[PDB]
Amino acid sequence: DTHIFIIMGASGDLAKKKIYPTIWWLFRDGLLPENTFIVGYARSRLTVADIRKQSEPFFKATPEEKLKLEDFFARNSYVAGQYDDAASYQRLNSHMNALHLGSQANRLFYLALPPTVYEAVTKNIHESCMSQIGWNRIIVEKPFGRDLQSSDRLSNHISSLFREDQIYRIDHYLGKEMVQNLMVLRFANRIFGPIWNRDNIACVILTFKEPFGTEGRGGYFDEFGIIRDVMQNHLLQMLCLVAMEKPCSTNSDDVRDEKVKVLKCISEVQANNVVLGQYVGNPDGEGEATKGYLDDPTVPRGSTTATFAAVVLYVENERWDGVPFILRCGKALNERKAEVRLQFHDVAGDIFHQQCKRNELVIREAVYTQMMTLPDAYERLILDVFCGSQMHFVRSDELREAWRIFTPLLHQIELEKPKPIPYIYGSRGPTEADELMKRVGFQ
Amino acid sequence: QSDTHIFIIMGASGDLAKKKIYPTIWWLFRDGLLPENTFIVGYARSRLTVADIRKQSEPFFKATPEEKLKLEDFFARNSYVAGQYDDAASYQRLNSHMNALHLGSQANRLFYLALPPTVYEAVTKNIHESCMSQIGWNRIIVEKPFGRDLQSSDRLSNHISSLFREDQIYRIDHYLGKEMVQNLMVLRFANRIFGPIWNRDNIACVILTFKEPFGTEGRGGYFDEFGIIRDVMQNHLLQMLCLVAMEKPCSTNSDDVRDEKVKVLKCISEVQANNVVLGQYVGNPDGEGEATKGYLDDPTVPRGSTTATFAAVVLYVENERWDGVPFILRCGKALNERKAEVRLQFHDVIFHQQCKRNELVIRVAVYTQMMTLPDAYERLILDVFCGSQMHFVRSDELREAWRIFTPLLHQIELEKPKPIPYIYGSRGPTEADELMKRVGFQ
Ligand SMILES: NC(=O)c1ccc[n+]([C@@H]2O[C@H](COP(=O)([O-])OP(=O)(O)OC[C@H]3O[C@@H](n4cnc5c(N)ncnc54)[C@H](OP(=O)(O)O)[C@@H]3O)[C@@H](O)[C@H]2O)c1
Ligand SMILES: NC(=O)c1ccc[n+]([C@@H]2O[C@H](COP(=O)([O-])OP(=O)(O)OC[C@H]3O[C@@H](n4cnc5c(N)ncnc54)[C@H](OP(=O)(O)O)[C@@H]3O)[C@@H](O)[C@H]2O)c1
Repeated sequence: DTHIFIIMGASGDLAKKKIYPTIWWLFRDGLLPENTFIVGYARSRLTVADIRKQSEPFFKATPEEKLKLEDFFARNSYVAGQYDDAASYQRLNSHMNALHLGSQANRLFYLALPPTVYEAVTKNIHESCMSQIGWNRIIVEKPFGRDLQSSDRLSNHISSLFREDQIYRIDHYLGKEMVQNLMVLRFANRIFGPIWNRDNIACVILTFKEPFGTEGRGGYFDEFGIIRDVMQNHLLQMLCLVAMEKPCSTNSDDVRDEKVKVLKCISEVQANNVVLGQYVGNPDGEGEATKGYLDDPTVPRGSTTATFAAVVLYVENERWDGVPFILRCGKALNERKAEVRLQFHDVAGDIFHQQCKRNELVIREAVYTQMMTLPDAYERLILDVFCGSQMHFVRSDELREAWRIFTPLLHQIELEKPKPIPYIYGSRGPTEADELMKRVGFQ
Repeated sequence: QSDTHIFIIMGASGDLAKKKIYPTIWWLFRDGLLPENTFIVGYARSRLTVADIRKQSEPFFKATPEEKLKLEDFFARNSYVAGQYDDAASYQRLNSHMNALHLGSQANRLFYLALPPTVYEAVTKNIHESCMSQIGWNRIIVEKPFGRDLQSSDRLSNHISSLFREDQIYRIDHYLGKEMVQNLMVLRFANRIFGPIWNRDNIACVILTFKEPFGTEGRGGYFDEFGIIRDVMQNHLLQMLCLVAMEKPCSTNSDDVRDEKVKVLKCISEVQANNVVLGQYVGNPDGEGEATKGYLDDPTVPRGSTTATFAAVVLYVENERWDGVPFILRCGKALNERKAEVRLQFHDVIFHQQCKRNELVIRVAVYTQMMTLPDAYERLILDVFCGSQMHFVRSDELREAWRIFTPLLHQIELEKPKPIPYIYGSRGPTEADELMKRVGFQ
């Protein structure tokens, strides 16, 4: 029953503005397990007072909650420590053992540090802090490398120290309906699976659009680009949920095993199935929509970093083969959308004596077929690791195959630095995206 | 082989010929959808002339002055022969009158049986024995009723199918509106697209609805002899089920798809009296129009009538693909709207929170939803010219159809139960929505 929630880097913005508040909300709605201590670790010489002061801004505290807020802060504590230094972890372990049932408690470690220090911490948590009786679960944060080779080093490290069932790689930086995406597509597989195949579907597009640009933090993004930001992780996860086979059960590792069989059968995307974009500002429109990506302090000058990407993948296997899977995601477009389109073959020529137009299944609140021509993301991902559900967290093999697919392309965008086709903030994207789609059988 | 066509309206004197058949061939001539060389010969006991038939029909033709040139050209090709229905002499005259037309000899002949099915036996016998072209094809259109039950249907069926081949027999049904072939075409399309889904592994409950917003519209006396189950369920709604529940056909031929339809029927068991709710519409005081007037306030409806004007019924397809999957048929006159829709509800179960049953809804693009030029008659007439039997009930399709509803129908005649009062423009009786919940229709 008893749980300890340890935030490493409890001083930083992620802990301050996101982690502390989102476990506040979770405890404030009786969603946390009854007996749950929150514990902060960092270098800074802080107390429970310092950490209410800096972090209650983002809590959205009211007059009626004044009693609960104090019951939450009764169960918090802090511990000074270098991330480099063993005795620091030794002090932390003993702190937790002293707490009520602290010797028997399950332990949930949130790594809210940069991945440069990840090696040191995994090795020290592993050496000194693991429960002898409870479960031990590490929440590791993006980025999980920037390429196959770098992701393979950081990962092979964590996975020599931690079983796969103690590793939770979290992704939440693409909005609060981001888990919802993964649940309806998984549901739409259970309903429509028998129809989702090459004998019924001529084309699939997975669209993920953000209407807003990189709004000042383009200094963190210019290191990564859109393929690493959205495509390699989220779109690919939603591709898998569409192309996978009804799983052997409803257990995390049976569906994860099925998302990987897809990924294994996707070969390395080459550059002439790729259309990259970059958002140049809008003269003709109000708000931050006047600011091109380039025109931002944090973005280096003449940086040829992709803001938009359209890609053609193929899932070379008996179920799908020659069925083009189109991935289309971008910043600073005309709307906020996550849609999958499954365009059928022209199957009604005889019935209606005329040439009838093409049919198509669309998912975005039951969704539809046409004819062309409270728990919110972060909240739900926290509970999932308290509940031991790894459904929505990427696996080791899953993550390697992900990078295997895009890594040759990405190294070519570093070496040869091509120029992203510019496109107006608010527009649908480069029009060479629409052409690529037509040439591969989109309507 | 040839380009010429004779259209023989047996009972051209009659009310169907006047208000529907002449108009609907007129409109087809008006739009050049008929063959270039089409003669139109009417036959009945009445001593009439083309001008007599012109005068009674032309009110229904809704003719404009632009069409007068086209319309003389039409009534030109019109002839009329008087004659009795079991008098061999008479039929001789008709054969001769056709033979005395340009290429009658080797023209295709199309016989519209616009008579009550009491003269069918003699009219069919005599057409076979006398009036059939010997180079051209010979096709018969038979009108409803296709008898009133299995035994009455089988007798007429057997007779006709001892004289004519199944490929000469066209059983036309066209009294349930204009988007009525449409209805059938789109449930076939969706079958093509959603077939692999449509089965007991994936689907909890199937429901096919046929609502009309109006009553018997003064012609209650005709309806009262038949009931809602003979008028809608045993014909058009049972075809909509066949089209949903049937196997990937072995080809895109009439006879192949109709084979697959019959396979579903063969496996449908006799509908049981305690899986049936019957309605009859009483008037709407607060309403206005015909909506003021109930079934029994039709002056042609005999007093004390219990004829069902609405019915819910529950069938099962007992085979592999379906089983413990109730098919619910719900139809009626004088209802809240005009609807022909199929609902397929899936099984209930990712969202760690009871998330409510989903269901696929084909209304006549349509959708999944989380719950809680030509018209029918023109098309069907063309279909017999152009030779397609796709949208016409095959003899054995029809035998099964009667087999399913015949025990219940006879139960209804014997026990004479009191159908439930439902207000004109109502949804139908509540006891219908109860039946559905007990078999799990959400
Ligand atoms: N889209 C994204 O993927 C995205 C967006 C937001 C955040 N993040 C993730 O957030 C994580 C943490 O960021 P944050 O917002 O919490 O702030 P941060 O300032 O990057 O790091 C948080 C804390 O870590 C410690 N720290 C920082 N740099 C360090 C270094 N070089 N060596 C040792 N300790 C160091 C500091 O705590 P003390 O000095 O007090 O010990 C600092 O307050 C990163 O891993 C990043 O990947 C990424
Ligand atoms: N909703 C429906 O299902 C529906 C509705 C309309 C029609 N129908 C069907 O359409 C067919 C014809 O309908 P209708 O309204 O045109 O019928 P009808 O007017 O009663 O019969 C048409 C012609 O048949 C002849 N006739 C009538 N009763 C006869 C009898 N007992 N014996 C011999 N000849 C007789 C008369 O011509 P002569 O005296 O000049 O020979 C009459 O002009 C029927 O089979 C009917 O069931 C179906």
